Amino acid sequence: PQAKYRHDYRAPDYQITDIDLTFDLDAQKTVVTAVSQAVRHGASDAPLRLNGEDLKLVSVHINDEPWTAWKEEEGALVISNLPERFTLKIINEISPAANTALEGLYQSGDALCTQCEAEGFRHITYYLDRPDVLARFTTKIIADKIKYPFLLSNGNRVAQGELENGRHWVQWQDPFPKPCYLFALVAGDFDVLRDTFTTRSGREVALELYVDRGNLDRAPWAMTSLKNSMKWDEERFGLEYDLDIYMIVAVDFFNMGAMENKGLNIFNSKYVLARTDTATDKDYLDIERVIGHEYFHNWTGNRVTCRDWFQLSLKEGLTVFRDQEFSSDLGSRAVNRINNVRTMRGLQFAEDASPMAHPIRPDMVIEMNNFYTLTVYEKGAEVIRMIHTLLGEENFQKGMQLYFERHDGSAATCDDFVQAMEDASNVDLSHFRRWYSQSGTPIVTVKDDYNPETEQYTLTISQRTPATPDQAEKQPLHIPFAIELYDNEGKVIPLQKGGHPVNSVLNVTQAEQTFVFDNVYFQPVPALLCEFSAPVKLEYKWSDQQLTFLMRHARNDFSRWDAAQSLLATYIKLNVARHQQGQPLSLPVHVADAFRAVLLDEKIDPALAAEILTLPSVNEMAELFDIIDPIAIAEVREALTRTLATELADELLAIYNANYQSEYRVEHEDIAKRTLRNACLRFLAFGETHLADVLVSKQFHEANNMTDALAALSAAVAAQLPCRDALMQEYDDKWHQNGLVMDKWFILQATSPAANVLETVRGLLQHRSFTMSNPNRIRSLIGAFAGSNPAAFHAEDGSGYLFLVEMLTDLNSRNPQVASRLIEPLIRLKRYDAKRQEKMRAALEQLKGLENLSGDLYEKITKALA
Ligand SMILES: N[C@H](CC(=O)O)Cc1ccccc1
Ligand code: NA
Ligand code: NA
Ligand code: NA
Ligand code: NA
Ligand code: NA
Ligand code: NA
Ligand SMILES: [Zn+2]
Repeated sequence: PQAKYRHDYRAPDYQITDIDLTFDLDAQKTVVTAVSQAVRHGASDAPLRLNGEDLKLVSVHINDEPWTAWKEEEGALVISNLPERFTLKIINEISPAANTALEGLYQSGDALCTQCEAEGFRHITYYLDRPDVLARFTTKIIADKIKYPFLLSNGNRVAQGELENGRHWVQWQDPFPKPCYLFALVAGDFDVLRDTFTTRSGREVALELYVDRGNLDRAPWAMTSLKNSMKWDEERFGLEYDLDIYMIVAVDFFNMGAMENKGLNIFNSKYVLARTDTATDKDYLDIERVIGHEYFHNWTGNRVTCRDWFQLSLKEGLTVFRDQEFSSDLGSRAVNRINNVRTMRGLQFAEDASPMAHPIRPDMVIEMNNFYTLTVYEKGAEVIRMIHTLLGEENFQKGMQLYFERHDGSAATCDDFVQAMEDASNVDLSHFRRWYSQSGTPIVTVKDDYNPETEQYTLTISQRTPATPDQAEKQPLHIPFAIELYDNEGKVIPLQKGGHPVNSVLNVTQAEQTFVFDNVYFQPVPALLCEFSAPVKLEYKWSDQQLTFLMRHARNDFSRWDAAQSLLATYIKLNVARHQQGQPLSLPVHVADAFRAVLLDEKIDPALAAEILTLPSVNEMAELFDIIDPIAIAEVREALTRTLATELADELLAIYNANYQSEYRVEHEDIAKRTLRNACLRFLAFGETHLADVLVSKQFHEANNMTDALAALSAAVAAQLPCRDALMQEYDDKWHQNGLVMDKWFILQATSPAANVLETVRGLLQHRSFTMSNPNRIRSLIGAFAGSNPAAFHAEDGSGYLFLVEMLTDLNSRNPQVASRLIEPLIRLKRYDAKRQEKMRAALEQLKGLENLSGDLYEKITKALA
């Protein structure tokens, strides 16, 4: 399998302007007829090269003439000797029931549905499967009326009929030209939740949510979120929906979260279905985010699409930024920002230090489905947020307006977007563009000096990005570096120099530079990299007292959390080193005191308190170390939880009780209180055993919502409490028929600290609720073990690696996309000690030798073994 390169992009020799599709649908054999209107742009002697994968070609006609001047090659149908304008007709067969990979046209339970992004449409017919070819689609679907009473595609229904032998048909038309990755088809039997939204200018939109029969009770929150998303995009971005119907279909078998097909989004049911007894606060908020996300793509991805797949972040970074702004505006902006920062520092930084490191606009790709990444999405969004920081809201919106004005109805590039922002705002983004081309995490080092004689404070800021495996050459970036200076009373010191105010977003553009501020009347405590203003590691030699001072006084809640993170990082690193020497946890009294104060502060927002009281995950902890010791990190996390539970026991119980709520509401103030209460509960579970067991068992039994039940169950597992086995059985007995709810329980099994966790996980491959055919089940059991239980995964005997090899051996052939997601923990081997590296390398070498190794795994394995 061959790498493709961004610098090799060239405009297509042929365009397709209009395609008429007919599907004679059947699970075993579907017949596709595709009539395309084509136009030659290249030389008269260039052939038309159509992509196709696993298609049985039936016939090829050019203007209704059976064509002889063609050949099939690996992945292609190459058609020679064509006129300048012509009608291409292809008939071909495919087999939905054989499609275990879930790319193209496949079966999800009894429904048929599609996934075409990135290069899945070529699994349906021979086409110009590239996103710079936009065509007007009409889609006629013919099927068994009893099995498939609903036949859906993009746009509006234009024709319908009934046939003999119990078949019927529906034809759809979408007036907006689209790349084929935005094509969708759905056939099946559903319950349909129907609603309407009226746009600001008066366009009436029919909203239709299709769910499996029996699930209408779980649909209203997703419908509500859709209306919320539509309203927000109008208020914040000035964007309205552009069609007459908005269809969402919830399917149980899906490789990612959801997909923005124009007017017909297809969602993993995990990001649709919610009831208060089945879904947690986090599930509700994730539904909200993902509903929003797909909706936001209607403009940022559909009305303006991607020229080529190396431009993926053009739509993904921007749409993730939008979904974060949506969540943040409707909910707690501080909690959103906190959680997105946790993702960046703990999951994305790790990728940027891995063999799979890439810039947000990649230069080289073997399998494009490997580049739907934390980098492209989350780091992408941080890049867009840097633009927002540099420009301000008003100029940023002017940029958005110019981007759409120039590019509406076309496929564009990352560079076009940056250019729109620069031209609308008059801010120079030439240097800033380097964020698109350079991989790896920059390290920003800050040193300070206060001069009492001149009342001047000097910051000396330096930047470096370490080389990555993809790029030996690194240069300085344009780093927006936001600061605030605090006096001894906690008040903000105005930033100024030579009698003029200085913007608090410093432009850090050199390897090293100095910034000098005047009229600094007291030695400052700085808040540095405010609201994580660039996606960088900060190196500043904080005292513990500066950090606890910021925890009390900083004016943005984010900085209060972030200071607590920096305080904890010191003592996490201490205690991991101690663990490796056989010594127990050591923590200064004044550190415990700082967290006590958070618990007892009656003015602090409980949302903020809850996050300060949520310890960094084992993933975020790992990023503090050059060499990861996953057992020490897991044990230190536990010991720190135990020590805090003991030291703060009375305060924890008092806050736990004070935040009791009898009514359950999916409302932000209530969510915050409950997050704080359950954060207290987690510590209390690790206190004295009898009280822990009683508190946790009683919460599990008395809970009137899954947030509270699951928090108790999760605490019983984590603390290995006496009640654990009974509670886990109770949950299985009640919920085994419900896969989404059982996912939570598989995660708890997979992430258990028990010594026999791997044995239990293997045994669960036979559980009544588990199946290797379902990506959600795979991810919740196997993925969670490998990715979220690094202590067990990285068991010194190598057993975790062997288990993953066995699962990947099946998944490589069944569902390579899922396989490639699951291999990620093994490609991190160079972060581990020599003995672990050796075992992980041997595991990778076994996988490299697989017969029929997928391109998906090949890419990652060869980068890892290099
Ligand atoms: N654009 C889709 C998701 C999203 O970012 O909206 C990407 C996707 C790729 C592969 C399978 C499913 C979905
Ligand atoms: Na013709
Ligand atoms: Na076109
Ligand atoms: Na009708
Ligand atoms: Na808000
Ligand atoms: Na593929
Ligand atoms: Na099973
Ligand atoms: Zn997206």
